[PDB]
Amino acid sequence: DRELAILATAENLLEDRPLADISVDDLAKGAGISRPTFYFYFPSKEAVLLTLLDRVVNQADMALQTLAENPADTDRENMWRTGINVFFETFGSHKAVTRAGQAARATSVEVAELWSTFMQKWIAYTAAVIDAERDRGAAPRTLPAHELATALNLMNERTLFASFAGEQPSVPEARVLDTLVHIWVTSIYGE
Amino acid sequence: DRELAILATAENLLEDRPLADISVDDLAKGAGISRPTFYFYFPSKEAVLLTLLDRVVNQADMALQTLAENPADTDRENMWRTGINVFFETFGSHKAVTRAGQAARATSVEVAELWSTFMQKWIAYTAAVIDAERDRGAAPRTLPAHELATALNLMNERTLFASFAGEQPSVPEARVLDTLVHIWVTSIYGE
Ligand SMILES: CC(C)Cc1nc(-c2ccc(C(=O)NCCC(F)(F)F)cc2)cs1
Ligand SMILES: CC(C)Cc1nc(-c2ccc(C(=O)NCCC(F)(F)F)cc2)cs1
Repeated sequence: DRELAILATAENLLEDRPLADISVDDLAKGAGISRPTFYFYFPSKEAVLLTLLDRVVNQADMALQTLAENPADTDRENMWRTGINVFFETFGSHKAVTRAGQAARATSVEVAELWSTFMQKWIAYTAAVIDAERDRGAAPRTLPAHELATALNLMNERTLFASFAGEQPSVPEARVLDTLVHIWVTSIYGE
Repeated sequence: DRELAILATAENLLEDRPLADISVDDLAKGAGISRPTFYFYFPSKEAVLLTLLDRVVNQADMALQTLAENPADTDRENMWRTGINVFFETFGSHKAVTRAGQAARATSVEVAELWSTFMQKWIAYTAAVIDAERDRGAAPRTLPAHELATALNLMNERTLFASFAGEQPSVPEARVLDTLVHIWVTSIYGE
């Protein structure tokens, strides 16, 4: 309620500057409440970013769970594309939260642990699907599936987020999905 | 001389704690000089880390230039392995400088610009070799070479450095070279 207003204010302000330049007073004003009233909702501006990141991470996670439960009727290249696309659209639709949440991994144990927990979950699901593809005879038994899954997930983390931030260097945002799908499909199905 | 002693002290202290916990006084003592004498060599402890990172980055760069000028007589999988191995051995032999240098990208424009300049150089060289492989008919014309090169370089950055830091998640350090070579070779030569 007022919680949603604080979160919306923070996501808005993060589009024009870093969390280090946003004061508890800034978040209070945008939500139509006082500073002490802010502390009834959150202990710190750091907790507000942790909550925004938690919401975006869980949105991606539930979108991937939806795809897992509702297999698309398409070839294996388009199957992998739908999965990568969850992360491209979810994080790419919340660039300021993505940028600030990644930066906070350096200074917040809670943000680092959240990121680590979900990356472990997404890697495990990737490996399980590679294993299923090997079990059905579509993919060759090359690298250990979990190691391959880990490197492909870390590739997507660095490459998506560099593209969203317009880093130099980066893959243009309009090319990054096709780029990652190519590398996933060749490395999963290639002898 | 005393410069080399300051650099060695800093690389030593970075193995047990972050630069934020190392004082100009710490570096001065280990080099056998006073604090004001330290400032004759470097303006800041941040400049000392910038110099250590510059040395390691240039070591990798010159090792890659050496391989480029002295082609190994081996198959294309071993050719790509020798190149990735430059980064695995160079950065993997200087883990504390790697970890601290990557962390400083967030707060030092000079460190960010150094990292960006060399990543651009290594990506450009990767693309030129993929192009040569396509020109000779060994690799298929799939993705734009520069986009493929960028994603493979960013994969190696995130995956090598997570492995060196023992992040969760990470590829074990003893598996990371084979993991990356597989992904490079399948994505470069795969239809
Ligand atoms: C859904 C099925 C049909 C296809 C599948 N897709 C995935 C999948 C998992 C993780 C990521 C990813 O991009 N990780 C990195 C996330 C990031 F936020 F770090 F980028 C991409 C794809 C697993 S099984
Ligand atoms: C030498 C020939 C025979 C094979 C070749 N190898 C490369 C090559 C370039 C960059 C990286 C890399 O790992 N970048 C990322 C660097 C990092 F420090 F970020 F990890 C790996 C391989 C280019 S042509």
